[PDB]
Amino acid sequence: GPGFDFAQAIMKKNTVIARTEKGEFTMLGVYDRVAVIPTHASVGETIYINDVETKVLDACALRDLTDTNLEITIVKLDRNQKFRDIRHFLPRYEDDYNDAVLSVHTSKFPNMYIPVGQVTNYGFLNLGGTPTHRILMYNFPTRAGQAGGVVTTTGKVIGIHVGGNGAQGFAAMLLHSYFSDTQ
Repeated sequence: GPGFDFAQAIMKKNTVIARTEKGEFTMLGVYDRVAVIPTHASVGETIYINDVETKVLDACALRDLTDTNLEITIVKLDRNQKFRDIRHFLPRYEDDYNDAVLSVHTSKFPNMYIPVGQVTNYGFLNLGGTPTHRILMYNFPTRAGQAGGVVTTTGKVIGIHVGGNGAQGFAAMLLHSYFSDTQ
């Protein structure tokens, strides 16, 4: 179906397996050598990208106007391969959505596709003790190891998975404005 075709294409061309000291994460490549990863991955000065030691040229843990964690870290990678530019698939504002898919790919969870259904946005989530803003919630019982998983709808890349409470899953919202690249 159309949703799954889109999630599969995003997985096909715009993800890598990232590995920090904290373990494996699904990593979404956004454009050029810029990718995102949940902030609790604790990205260092180097990171394994599909098992290749890759220097980190920059790592920026995003925080909003309120100096509040957004749980996305934007990473610039020292590698020759260039990500296809999917910034046009990113929402421009916070929204709700229907029929979302959570797509994960790691060694532990290879090629995982979960139709999580309706997604609702919130301004708030206390994430393992850290206040966090701009969160998408889906009523599905996600599990540790899916962090960084990409959430999509037909034609939109809307968030990356950051955590869960046993019954619900939470994603950090992706906004086009994050990747404005205006110094």
